[PDB]
Amino acid sequence: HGFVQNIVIDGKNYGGYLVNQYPYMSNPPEVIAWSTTATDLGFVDGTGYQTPDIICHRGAKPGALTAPVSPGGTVELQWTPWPDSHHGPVINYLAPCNGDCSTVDKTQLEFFKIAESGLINDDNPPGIWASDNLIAANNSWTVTIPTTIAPGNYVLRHEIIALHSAQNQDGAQNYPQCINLQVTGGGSDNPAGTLGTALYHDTDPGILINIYQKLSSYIIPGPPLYT
Ligand SMILES: *[C@@H]1O[C@H](CO)[C@@H](O)[C@H](O)[C@H]1NC(C)=O
Ligand SMILES: [Cu+2]
Repeated sequence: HGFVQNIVIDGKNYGGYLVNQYPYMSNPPEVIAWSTTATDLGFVDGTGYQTPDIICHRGAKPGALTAPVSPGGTVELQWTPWPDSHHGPVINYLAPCNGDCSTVDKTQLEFFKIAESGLINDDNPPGIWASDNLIAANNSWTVTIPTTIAPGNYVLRHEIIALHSAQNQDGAQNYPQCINLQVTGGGSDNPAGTLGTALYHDTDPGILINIYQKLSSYIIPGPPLYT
């Protein structure tokens, strides 16, 4: 359980969607982060993978603001303290807005995977995962925006999937957090994109899985990494 509290880009903080404050406020502030109704700081499980909730989390609506990123620049997402128990991958996707991200229909967004990190080491099951790298980095994740994609406005869909309950059907916990970016530079790729509702299925091999046993491999869920 947790959420993104802050985003660091080009030497300043863009405050996150503080899901334990702003939903209680009813004239809340404009941010680059999408609003959600996930006030339990919880997740979308496999029962919601083919619902709109999977795209940018429960009840999500676009952020009003968009942050510019330098070419091949970094976006650092800072989480609330991530529990060690919530082992799993950290996955990052972009979807083009083809216009102002604040007015996009989230149900039409077509994501391409720009980064993935999974099972890092399994010397002591359940092992050390991307989520443990995030904890070791004091609960932050650095995303590098590719230089090879067409610049424009994009949604960054940044996600932890916790697998501590994933041996049961619909036990995997997805924590997607979306922010609006203005990608800059000289690139031209328009990568093949996947609808939010086709990212994950509740029987995927990296989703329905017992992490407590020795694992020989881990198949990071979602569509193929773009390079
Ligand atoms: C996180 O930062 C705090 C001090 O701000 C430190 O006490 C903690 O040990 C840090 N680093 C890691 C790897 O957890
Ligand atoms: Cu939790």
